[PDB]
This record gives sequence, C-alpha cells and structure tokens, in this order.
Amino acid sequence: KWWKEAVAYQIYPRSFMDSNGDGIGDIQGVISKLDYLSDLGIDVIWICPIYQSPNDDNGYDISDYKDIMKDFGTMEDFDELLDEVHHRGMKLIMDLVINHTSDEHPWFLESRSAKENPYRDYYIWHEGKDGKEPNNWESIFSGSAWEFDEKTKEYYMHVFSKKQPDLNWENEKVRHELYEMVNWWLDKGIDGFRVDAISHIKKVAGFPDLPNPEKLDYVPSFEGHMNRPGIQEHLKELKEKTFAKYDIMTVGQANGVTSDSADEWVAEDGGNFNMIFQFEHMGLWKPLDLIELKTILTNWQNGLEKINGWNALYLENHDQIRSVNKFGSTAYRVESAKCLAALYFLMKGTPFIYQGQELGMTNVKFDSIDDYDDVGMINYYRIQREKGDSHDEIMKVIWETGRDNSRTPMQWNTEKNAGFSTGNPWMKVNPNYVDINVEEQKSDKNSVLNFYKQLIKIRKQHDVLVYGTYKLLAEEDSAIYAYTRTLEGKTAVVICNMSPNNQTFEFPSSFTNIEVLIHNYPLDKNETLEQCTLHPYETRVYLIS
Ligand SMILES: OC[C@H]1O[C@H](O[C@H]2[C@H](O)[C@@H](O)[C@@H](O[C@H]3[C@H](O)[C@@H](O)[C@@H](O[C@H]4[C@H](O)[C@@H](O)[C@@H](O)O[C@@H]4CO)O[C@@H]3CO)O[C@@H]2CO)[C@H](O)[C@@H](O)[C@@H]1O
Ligand SMILES: [Ca+2]
Ligand SMILES: [Ca+2]
Ligand SMILES: [Ca+2]
Repeated sequence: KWWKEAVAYQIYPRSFMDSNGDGIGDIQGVISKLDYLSDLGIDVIWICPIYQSPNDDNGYDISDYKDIMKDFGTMEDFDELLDEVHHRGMKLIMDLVINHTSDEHPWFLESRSAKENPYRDYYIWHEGKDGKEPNNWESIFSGSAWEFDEKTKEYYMHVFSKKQPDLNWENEKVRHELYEMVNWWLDKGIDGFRVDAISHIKKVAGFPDLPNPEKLDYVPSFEGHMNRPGIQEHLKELKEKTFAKYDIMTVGQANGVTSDSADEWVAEDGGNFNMIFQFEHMGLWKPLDLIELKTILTNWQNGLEKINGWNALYLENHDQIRSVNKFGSTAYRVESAKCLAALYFLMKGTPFIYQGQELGMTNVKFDSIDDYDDVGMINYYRIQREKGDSHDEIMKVIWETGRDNSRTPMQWNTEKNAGFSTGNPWMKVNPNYVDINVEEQKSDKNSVLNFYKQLIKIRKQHDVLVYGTYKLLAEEDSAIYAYTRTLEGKTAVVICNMSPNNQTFEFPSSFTNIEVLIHNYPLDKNETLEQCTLHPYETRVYLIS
C-alpha cells in the first residue's frame, strides 16, 4: 500500500552525476543529488544495475551479483547511499537481472571451461545443426542468439548480447543460487526490485526453429522465449522463496504481457509481482494515433481494476526515446512535456519518473556511430550496413528509435557538461543543456520541473488521485485525452489537449464545488467552464465535489 501511494524515480547511474571527473556517473554522484530528489517529492528510487560488470550492456551483464561496479564505487559507497536514502524518508529498489549473466561471471567461466563440469548446465548449451547454429533464432541485439565456443564445440544461447549468456532456469541448482543471492540483498534492507527481462526466462523446450516466411538470416525469436507457457511455475517459486518473505515492492519488466493476460503477473491474490512494466503503449511507431493510445491505457486501467491489480505508470526509461519526441512535440517542448506529465501521472497506479523526464529533455542527433554506445544499435549498424543500408538510413533508425537518446548526461546547469562531470562524459551531453537544465527550472515557477513537483503534491494531497476509479471521456476526440478519477464524493477531471493546436472541448460535466488543481497555461478570465478553449498541449485538472 505504501507502494500504491509512492512516486518512483528511475536513476541511470552511468549518466546521473559524476563526482570524480572520469566522465562516468557514480554512487557518490547520486548521494550528492539526493536533496534534489527529496525536494522533488520522490518516495522510491529505482537505480539501474550497479553491480560488477564488463559493461557490454552497461550493467545488465553482471559478473558478480554481490559486488559493486568499480566505475560506480564500492560496497561502502552503496551502504552510504542506502543509509542516506533511508534517512531522507525515501526507499530504494535495485535492478534484479537474473535472466542472464556476464560471460565473465565465474559460473560461466566454469560452465564454458569443459564440456562436462558442475556449472555446464547453469547455462543453455547445444550442439550445432547442419554445421550452423542449433536453430534460426535472432538475438534481440541482432545476429544469432547462439555463440559458438571453440573449446567445447557447442553453442551457448544469448537472447541479449554475446557477453550475456542466458541462465538455465530449468536447473534447480541455478534457481537455488539465484534465490540465495536475492535474499542476501533483501537482508540488507533494500526496499524491493525492478526485475529485468523477467518474461524471457522460459524457453520453449528443445528450442525449435521458428517460421521464416521472409527467409531472413535469423528470425526475431520472441515466440521462443518471451512470456512462454511454463514461466509462471518459475515466477511463483521466485516469489515464494524470496519476495514473499519481505515487505517490499516488486515491479517486473514484462514484455509480451497484455491487459487480458496480466492476471498471474499482478493480481492481488496470487500475482507474482506488485506491478509490471507493460509495453503495449510503447510501440506505436507522425501524428500520434491518440485514440489508439487511449484504447491501450484504458484497457490496462479497466483490466487491472477488475482483478485488483496495480498499474506501473510510465512513458520513459533507459530503453526508450524521450517522451517529448515519442508522444509530444518538439515544437511545443515545455507545453507537451507538462501535458504528457499530467496525462500519464494521474491515472490509477504508481507513477515512475525517469531522470530528465521532469525537465522535458529530448532526443539527441549525433552524426558518428562512434558517438553511440548501445550494443543493440552498434550491432544493428554493422549488420545493416553490410547489407547495403546507407549511413543515413541507419542513423535515422538510431535517431528516431535508439535508447541512447535517454542515456545522455543528466542536465544540471549550464556549466561544462551541464554540470554532470568535470571530465569528458562517457556519452556526449545534449547541446540543448544550455536551455534545458535543473538550475534554470528551479527558479522558473512555470518550468517542467515545478510542474512535476505540483503533480506529486496534488497526488499526495487528494486520495482520489491515488485510489479513484478511472473512466475515459470523449473517446472519439482525436485531439483531447480526457478522463476522470472518482472516489466517494470527489471526482477529478483530467483534460489533456494532446495536439499541437488550439482546440475546443465541452467540459464533460452535478457539483457543489469546483477547484483547478493544476494547469500549464494561464487561465483566461473570460473563458467559461463549459466551453474550454485549450491551447496546444494545454492540460487542466479540475477537482469536483
Ligand atoms: O538485460 C538485457 C536488457 O533487458 C531489458 O530490456 C529488454 C526487455 O526485457 C526485452 O523484452 C526487449 O524489449 C525490447 C524489444 O526487444 C523491442 O522489440 C522493443 O519492444 C517494443 C515491442 O516490439 C512493441 O510491440 C511494443 O510493445 O513496444 C515495445 C517497446 O518499444 O523494445 C523493447 C524495449 O527495448 O529488449 C529489451 C532491451 O532492448 C533491460 O531493461 C535492458 O536495458 C537490457 O539491455
Ligand atoms: Ca565518476
Ligand atoms: Ca522444468
Ligand atoms: Ca482559452
């Protein structure tokens, strides 16, 4: 329940704050900015992986689950971070990455050392077929999902990068070691987990070839490992052996789950997580099809209400482009950032703010593939360029869809590197930091940052915005996304002009009192309540008694 009322903030530590001048964010950097997060009103901090890692996938390739990444500091630094977070009235959830390890993890170093050894079946090994890979599956990061090991003459599976071999969840030995490791972290007093790639742990037994109608070199392989039948047996055991023993919050990153199939994931009785990140609204690749977005988010609002589930509300993370670009407008950056904020944040669920979302940070356009880092897009570039795609064609995909857009340094001020670092940042700062930065937004009462501050405040002050039932209004309006939250004798009306144009809208009205809780445009003195004349990306929230 505390997690129902929480507002969460997601830190990408490599890009949050560099405290010692090597261009890489670190834990002491996070500590130095906890005032910022406390003042914002954040309740829960989710920090991306901070464990020992070769950083082939920036922390998601872990070589020691119980040791801190050298780039980020030491276990003392972590203990200090957790102690400071907890003394400032906040909680911290860690990133739990147990679909795969680094290929430099001691388990894998042993697993690959000999065809027979005690760790061989900790991972997924198979001999080739027809002198090629065991099957035609493609890695999510492009290329084959199998990597050949010359020494033992077999392939190992990697859904993600070649340096992220998948763990074998069919091996009871593996599961036992993972549960011990999870509880070791929970025994330290962390407040839960965001659970990485968790819908990928069940592979179709025997790893059969997938249909290949377009005769590709490798076949996108989601039907072989994403949310496959049999996964719930493993997730139920994970919950029983770890999470259920502690008063924590869990949010599973669960691609491949739909609003109709969310029951076993988040239902109040028997769900294996408190909430999940679902992906149905994040793949609508021009004028946004607003009504399609209404349909998806409404499906999840209504769907989880019926099974007493809880939604995780978000538009940004370290795997997506920036939401102004994805859902708003760079022609109305500040206005659409605030409009999007009210839109997603005030639905029923637990809202997550990704670092820089509260500033209206936007996508970046670097010309050189060497300026980027994302293993997925570097791989994509190589494979597609050999296939004849031009540099411009590939950079368009990277610019418009690549997750590096969300990994540029946090923009603190207008000093060198936006104040993120005294050194040369591991990823270049967006040049628009001269216009978009924390320092400037603190002093502007109409900044995106202070709009998020107000959103957090009104959600905390009005129970209807936490527990109120959601209802979509004006479904057929292709520009206005409007909805209500209803609880006892209070109704909140959220009105978002999700368009770059002025629009008219009849107030969807039965009240003894009306109060405007938040608005991103000055109120027009002559304007009547009944006939809204909304500016581009104007949002208003009314509270009705
Ligand atoms: O630790 C390895 C990585 O794991 C985590 O991210 C993973 C997800 O768990 C995977 O499910 C997957 O998600 C991708 C997906 O591959 C890609 O197709 C795209 O998904 C679209 C989807 O196709 C579309 O139908 C709609 O639902 O929108 C989706 C989102 O746009 O994007 C997904 C998210 O990137 O791969 C990712 C890694 O890319 C972890 O968080 C990663 O940081 C980590 O590398
Ligand atoms: Ca550093
Ligand atoms: Ca089994
Ligand atoms: Ca007006």
